[PDB]
Amino acid sequence: MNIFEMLRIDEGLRLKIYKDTEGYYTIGIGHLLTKSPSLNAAKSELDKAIGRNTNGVITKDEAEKLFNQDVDAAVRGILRNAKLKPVYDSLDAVRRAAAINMVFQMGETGVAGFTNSLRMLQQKRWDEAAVNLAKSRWYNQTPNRAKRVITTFRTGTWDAYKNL
Ligand SMILES: Fc1c(F)c(F)c(F)c(F)c1F
Ligand SMILES: [Cl-]
Repeated sequence: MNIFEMLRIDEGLRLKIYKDTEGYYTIGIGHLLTKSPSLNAAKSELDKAIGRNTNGVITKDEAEKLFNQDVDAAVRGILRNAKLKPVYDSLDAVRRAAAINMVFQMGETGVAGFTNSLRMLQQKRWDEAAVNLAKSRWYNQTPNRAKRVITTFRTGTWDAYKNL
């Protein structure tokens, strides 16, 4: 297991424009297109992302290409964020994947309220961190995925992704 296989499980793969858990137009492996309610606006973003006139449908190769870029961009974002870099640097590689997972799903604006969780993770207070992480809109709206990500932070293992 690694961040790519992990996010592939959590995000799935769909080759036509679909709406994510929040109702936003998305494609491929959790590639958010736009928060706009306009499908035409989504299609435009898709064409710009892929570099061709797609009309809402992409190939598996194209989806994986966007996916690699999105994972790369999430990591690069963490490393450029003063509030996230120290915690991320303090973690082992399995828990780093869990961190990248959260940023991929909610962005850096989404993780701004996790200040206390982040402190507990940097302190390696894994059970306490896990309890704090669950006290969130994130956990309530996507409990099954949050539980997997939280178990990864708690244990530093891939146990929550075995069987899947
Ligand atoms: F970068 C992050 C981390 F290193 C974390 F450990 C974490 F919980 C987050 F939500 C992050 F965005
Ligand atoms: Cl479509």
